Amino acid sequence: EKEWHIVPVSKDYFSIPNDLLWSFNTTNKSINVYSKCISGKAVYSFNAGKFMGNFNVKEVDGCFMDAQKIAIDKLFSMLKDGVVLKGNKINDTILIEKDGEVKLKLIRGI
Ligand SMILES: CCCCCC(=O)OC[C@H](O)COP(=O)(O)O
Repeated sequence: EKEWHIVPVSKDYFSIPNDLLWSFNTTNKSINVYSKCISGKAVYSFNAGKFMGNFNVKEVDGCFMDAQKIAIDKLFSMLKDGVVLKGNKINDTILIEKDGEVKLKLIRGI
C-alpha cells in the first residue's frame, strides 16, 4: 500500500484542502480517499496511463469554504472524466495531466 497527498499545479485546485490522503492497495487494488471532512472509495479503471474513477464521496456540511468546495467538486468530476497519470523512475511522485496541462501532482506520504 502507498499513500499520497496532492500538490495543486493548476489554479482551479489552489483551494483544495491539505488533508486529503489518497491510498492504493496493490494486493486488492483498492483506492480510497480520506480526510477530516471527506471520504471516498473508488470504483475505477487504470489502463495505458489513463485513470478514471468514481469515489462515491461523503462531505460534511459547512466544513469547507465555498472556494474549497468548488475545488473539491471539480477534482472529483475531473477524476471521473479521466486523467493521465505520469509516474517516474526516480521516486513515487505522479503528475496528473488533462487537456494539455499538469493539473496537480501526487507526492508520496502523509
Ligand atoms: C488524486 C489522484 C487520483 C488517485 C489515483 C491514485 O492515487 O492512483 C495510484 C495508482 O493506481 C498507482 O499506480 P502507479 O504507481 O503505477 O501509477
